[PDB]
Amino acid sequence: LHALLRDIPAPDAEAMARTQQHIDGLLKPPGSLGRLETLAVQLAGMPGLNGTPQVGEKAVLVMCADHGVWDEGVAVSPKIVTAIQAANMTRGTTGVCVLAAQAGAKVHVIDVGIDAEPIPGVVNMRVARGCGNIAVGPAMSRLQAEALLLEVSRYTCDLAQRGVTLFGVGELGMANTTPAAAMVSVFTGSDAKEVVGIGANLPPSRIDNKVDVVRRAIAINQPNPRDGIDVLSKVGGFDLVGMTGVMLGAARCGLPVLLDGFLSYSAALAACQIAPAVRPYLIPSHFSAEKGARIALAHLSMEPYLHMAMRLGEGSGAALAMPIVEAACAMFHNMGELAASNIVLP
Amino acid sequence: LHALLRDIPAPDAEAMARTQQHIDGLLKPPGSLGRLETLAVQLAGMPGLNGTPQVGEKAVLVMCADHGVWDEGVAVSPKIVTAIQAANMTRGTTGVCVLAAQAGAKVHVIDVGIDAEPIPGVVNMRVARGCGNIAVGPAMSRLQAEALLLEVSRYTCDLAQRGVTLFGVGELGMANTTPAAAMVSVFTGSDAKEVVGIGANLPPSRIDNKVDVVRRAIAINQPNPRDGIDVLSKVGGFDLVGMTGVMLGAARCGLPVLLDGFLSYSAALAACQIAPAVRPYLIPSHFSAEKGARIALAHLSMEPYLHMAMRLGEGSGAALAMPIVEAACAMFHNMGELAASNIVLP
Repeated sequence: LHALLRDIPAPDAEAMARTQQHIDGLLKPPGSLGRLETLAVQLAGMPGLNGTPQVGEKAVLVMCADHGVWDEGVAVSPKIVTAIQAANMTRGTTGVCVLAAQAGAKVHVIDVGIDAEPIPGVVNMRVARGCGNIAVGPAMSRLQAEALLLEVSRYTCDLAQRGVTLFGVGELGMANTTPAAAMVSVFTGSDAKEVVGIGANLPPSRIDNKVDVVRRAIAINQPNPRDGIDVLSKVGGFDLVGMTGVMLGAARCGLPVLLDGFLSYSAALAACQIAPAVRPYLIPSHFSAEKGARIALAHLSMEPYLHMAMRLGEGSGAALAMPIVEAACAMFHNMGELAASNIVLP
Repeated sequence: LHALLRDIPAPDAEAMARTQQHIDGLLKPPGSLGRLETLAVQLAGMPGLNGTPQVGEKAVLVMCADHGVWDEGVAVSPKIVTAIQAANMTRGTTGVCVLAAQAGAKVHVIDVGIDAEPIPGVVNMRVARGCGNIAVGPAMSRLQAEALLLEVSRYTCDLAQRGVTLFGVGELGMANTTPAAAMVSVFTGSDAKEVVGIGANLPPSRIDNKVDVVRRAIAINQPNPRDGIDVLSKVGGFDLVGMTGVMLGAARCGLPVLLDGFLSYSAALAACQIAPAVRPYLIPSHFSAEKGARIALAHLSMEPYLHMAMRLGEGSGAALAMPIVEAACAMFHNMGELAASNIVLP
């Protein structure tokens, strides 16, 4: 695992410089395509992309798991929905499934700790039948976190070996907005009141309890903000762990990963804390309608492309942004050049 | 023309209600897909869509024209670029061409007043070889504006007869950000300093002059803000006129139109002023990096989906948003239902 972290490649500045120069010469006023240009330059610097902005196969990895904190009354969704939805993921009827199909991406469903019988068709990496209730103790042991990071990281890289060049990360786990908030609070030093949202339609009355729960989780566990694995194990979840592992894996493989919403931002904070080298590989998708989204994003110094007020999760925002990534490549490769038209701008 | 305006259909509330109910029953927490849901309901109400959110063929109409105000030193792009780029549009090497191809849309290049010889392959609807210099007089006559509105409107509707269900609007005209600013100023009652931007890399020094030019245009012409055709003819341009006509045409045909950037916002203000019935047919794409974008958007009560800092024009933002529209349809039609999974939420 230290190997893994050690071996994360730095972005290729030489390739980025060549990209920039090429973009500047395209049939348009310099810088006129804004973020589309910066995105393209960003991709060019990713080693697994072969020095140019390109997209081969696409995949969306959905990490599924149950949480002990569900028993604290922090979620209105029945616990069994996790298992139900995971199965549905296998039949392509879910939100991320529909959107991925639209983007031509494949969905990979990974069970990292669903509290139910194994589901056929689902990739099995289950740690346990749901994680520990963070309100009264840790979600899991440090070793459990590390092993899962390793396992997912590897799985991720292995996909690269098969032509995947663009990853999307998502989750499925009733009550997961709670551990996500705790993590955010810990990493950004924000008070729980500021980052705790309604999640999946939690009634406004019930909020107070959710906040109390987050505080207790923190008080009781005393997670060390400077130690991302510490935080993940104590106040995170298997799903959060898995998302972080996708991020570490893609980075090691020198490939880009599209974030999703709030849950994904939480995982990204952890990943960046664990390995700053991860950052340049992350690409935001949308601006989640969850309350603590702004803070989390500010800490990541990220500005999403899409404003859709989405809050479904599952990797749906990630899928929706894929076309944007392809757009930047198309632009890079298919537009004509100023010079060829004899167009001279000051 | 009064006929045209008379016959704009109101949205189908019955279809919208049915849409909403269907969306609410999909495999997700109600309202969790946010703007994607509202967009779908919006499309459902459009009469030319046959009571459901759907996308058949897509087209991007690019209105090209030159402006007399160019001589006022308000643009660094050589005047001939309009003619050059219009030709390039025929070869698919431009920004909108590349992005439309990515979205599977077809680009229609329309010459409404380029100051050059006719360009083969370009739809010819030229009013004149460039419009009048708004700094010292009107851009054109009222009759010229009305005829062009009529002509473009018709062309637009005629495309519907051929399977097009989604339009995109764009422009091409060196110096056009000037008349766009004047219009915005007039319609929103904003001071020129507030809505005048750098356009295509205008040097910051040169701004002052641009502002002066906008003011003079207004002082001299005295456009009537309550009369959109008045404004367009006096301080607009052939390209602006044409964009407005696309909007009126799509609305009459009961079909959706995706806006582009600043220039398009200007045209939309005019269209809404001329026929409020047009509004419900408009769909924003992105949030233009032009200075007066926020004001213009506020007046349209529109919040774009895409934050890309784009400012190229040509209908590039419109093309980029097409996939979003398709996403809302996909969601509507392809997701499974809560009931079918026995999922019950409070």
